[PDB]
Amino acid sequence: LMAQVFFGPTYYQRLRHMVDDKIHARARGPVQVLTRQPVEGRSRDGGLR
DNA sequence: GGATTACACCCAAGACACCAGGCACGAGACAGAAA
Repeated sequence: LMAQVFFGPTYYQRLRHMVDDKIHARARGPVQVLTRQPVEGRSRDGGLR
């Protein structure tokens, strides 16, 4: 490489936010009883606002 | 006095008519009583 590279060990930490705990998709599913709109929440297979 | 103060998303945790008191149906036990 034409440019030299800064290089060495550094202390890194893994945070709790992982993509597989955030990915969510919905085509159709449960709806609220009062308004008949998609429910809220990824855990409940909800929709996006 | 009244009304309103960004958007979206995640998760977890604790509460949601309880109750008590007066009225009914059925039953059964221990004591009455003739023999």
